[PDB]
Amino acid sequence: MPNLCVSATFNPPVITMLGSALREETVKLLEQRIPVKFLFYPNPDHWRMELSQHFCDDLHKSAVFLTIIEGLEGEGWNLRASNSIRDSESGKDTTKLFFARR
Amino acid sequence: GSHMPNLCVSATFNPPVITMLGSALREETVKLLEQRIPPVKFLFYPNPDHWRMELSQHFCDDLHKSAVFLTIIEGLEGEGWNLRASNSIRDSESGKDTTKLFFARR
Amino acid sequence: GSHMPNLCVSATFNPPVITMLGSALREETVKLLEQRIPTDPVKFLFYPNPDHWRMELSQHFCDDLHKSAVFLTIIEGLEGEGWNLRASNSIRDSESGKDTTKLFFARR
Amino acid sequence: HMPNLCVSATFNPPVITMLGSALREETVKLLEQRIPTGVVKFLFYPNPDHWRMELSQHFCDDLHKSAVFLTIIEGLEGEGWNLRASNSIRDSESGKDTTKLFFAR
Ligand SMILES: [Cl-]
Ligand SMILES: [K+]
Ligand SMILES: [Mg+2]
Ligand SMILES: [Mg+2]
Repeated sequence: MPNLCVSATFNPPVITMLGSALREETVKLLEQRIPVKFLFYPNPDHWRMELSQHFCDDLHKSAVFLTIIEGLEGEGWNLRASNSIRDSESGKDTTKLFFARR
Repeated sequence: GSHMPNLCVSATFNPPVITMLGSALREETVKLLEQRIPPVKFLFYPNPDHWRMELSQHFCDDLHKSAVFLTIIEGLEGEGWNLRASNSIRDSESGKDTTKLFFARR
Repeated sequence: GSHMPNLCVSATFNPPVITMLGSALREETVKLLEQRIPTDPVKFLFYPNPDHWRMELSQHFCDDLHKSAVFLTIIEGLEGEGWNLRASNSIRDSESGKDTTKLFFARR
Repeated sequence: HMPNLCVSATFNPPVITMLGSALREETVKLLEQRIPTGVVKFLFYPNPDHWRMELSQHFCDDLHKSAVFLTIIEGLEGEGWNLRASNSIRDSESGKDTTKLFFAR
């Protein structure tokens, strides 16, 4: 029952990926397309990419989400849902994207 | 259907409070999720009929919230419940966030 | 083809106000939701420009659990009427203290 | 296999942006006519290539935001772009709310 969660918080950009069936080959493709590597950590198993020097405005956030969706679509992961919040105290926004296999 | 069968899972943090609503939700599916999420139980309340679990002691950071959502979605997928939509808000006054997950049969 | 129209249902709390937009929404569907949502009964009223139906639940406050129940009953009721849930989003307004959720539906 | 599309709407005042590598100008012009009608031009900018409309100097209330979303979704569906997901946030300091709609062929 393979699902994937991608979470993106801004700014600066921090992208997390969770899903037991996620391949390192897929992580590498997103590394290359999100225009600086994803580092793996266990418990829970996940990939993290932080771009500490970068600032993404609203349009660039839209662009990051498209590259993630498109990259994952080519690798057999289908977008099923998204949600987002903003934290007034930190000034950060966090978006989650949820994917499933076909 | 009576009301064609859908499910709503809502999760508020922190501390974690998980609620599960849906006419066709069986107690056996609630018991499977009880095991995956973590020895805390869902309690049943009526009107609206639903199951509530509170992890009074626990604190979930963003990564662990993502993990909770993923475990809920994967456990429900195996039970025949497909994720259709999600939404979320944060309350600045309380510092709590609430995410809702909507599921339908396959 | 064009294809079929879409539906947007929005709900703001509190107090609970439900609005429904969509050219192809039939009165029979509104009437079914009138009966399902509260569970003198409250009604949807029609207003033009933009054309929509509006219901307020009678001065209530709906806790987070009751908000989940309203959304489920809307989705379930519309699914039986041939409207399929495609997307949802929500925001909270810190200054009014109100939260708004949108549900978007397409024909099957 | 195909590029996806993101339409973002921020209020107020209402500003609509469209981002998608495969978006045709006829689609943009169709929305250009449908949006003010449901409630002036989309202008092209680079880096990344996108389309931007300042729909009005007048403020949209919640009902008119609903109506903008619906007219966008309906117009894009007729052009072969299917709604897959949405998300939204509100910024308390700026007082602006931003909604993103994601579409696929
Ligand atoms: Cl959302
Ligand atoms: K969806
Ligand atoms: Mg959503
Ligand atoms: Mg939100």
